[PDB]
Amino acid sequence: QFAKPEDAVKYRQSALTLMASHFGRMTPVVKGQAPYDAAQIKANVEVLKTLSALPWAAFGPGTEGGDARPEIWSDAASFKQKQQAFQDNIVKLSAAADAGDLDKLRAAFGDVGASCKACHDAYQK
Amino acid sequence: QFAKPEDAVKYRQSALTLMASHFGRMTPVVKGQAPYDAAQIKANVEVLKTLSALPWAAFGPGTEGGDARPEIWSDAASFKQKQQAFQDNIVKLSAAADAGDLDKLRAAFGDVGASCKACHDAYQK
Ligand code: HEC
Ligand code: HEC
Repeated sequence: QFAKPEDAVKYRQSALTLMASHFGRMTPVVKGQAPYDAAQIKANVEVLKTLSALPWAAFGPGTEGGDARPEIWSDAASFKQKQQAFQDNIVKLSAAADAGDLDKLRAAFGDVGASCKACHDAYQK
Repeated sequence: QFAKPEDAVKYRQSALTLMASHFGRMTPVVKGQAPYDAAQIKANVEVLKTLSALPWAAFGPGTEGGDARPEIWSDAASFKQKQQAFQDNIVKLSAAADAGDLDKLRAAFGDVGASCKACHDAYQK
């Protein structure tokens, strides 16, 4: 869907920005600093679910650039495992949000955040 | 969800970028230049649906900035009608995509695009 490789870079950065907002905005809720409204969080995690599937198709072949480390493409398969692991952790977060259980949400949220960091540590400059 | 007003600006620009990609990538399909796969389009329009609800909450009070014209806030209510009209046109597009009818998709797509332009004409610098 990208006319030039920089279009893919702009798309993925935008997706990751939105992901970060939908993930990070829950931090005060998981910490108990903002109230826990189960319906609010369920809705938000549904948006995060959708968003969290979007960046990976914009690291296609030939889309080298941005703050991506070249190893996204030089070890594409390690990168792929890290995206699928992250998405699997999003499934656990969705289940916790659908259950309406703050303890489960806290645990899942930490799992998701660890998965973000693991990919950054290897693939972000 | 924004620590400072510029955070809202970055969020909305990112949402609108993603919206534009999910909308514009269908152009060759509606023009007949790329094949029409009803399941492909149905899935894509579901993503566009989700995305199309996201920018408006990031034009909150006090989030003046970006390439937004000041009138988004000085006539907030005209801006609001234009967002709700755009979202209503997204509903028609979703219905066309769910029906799997290329003629209906073409008509809805044109309706949506006209709604994008109508808002830009009044509110984008
Ligand atoms: C499987 C790999 C991977 C996962 C998982 C991942 N990221 Fe990243 N992230 C990247 C890469 C690669 C970049 C740099 C992209 C670029 O500049 O081309 C990035 C960039 C970003 C950016 C900056 C985008 C910009 O505007 O330039 C943010 C914000 C971000 N990530 C947040 C997150 C959050 C929050 C999570 C987890 C909820 C997450 N990421 C999970 C790989 C990942
Ligand atoms: C109800 C108003 C409204 C509608 C509807 C709307 N836009 Fe916009 N658009 C804006 C405003 C306001 C900006 C500038 C936002 C800013 O810079 O703060 C903008 C900016 C953009 C940008 C640039 C974002 C960036 O990276 O800075 C793109 C791309 C875009 N719009 C595409 C679209 C498409 C495609 C549609 C329809 C599918 C659409 N817009 C519908 C109001 C709207």
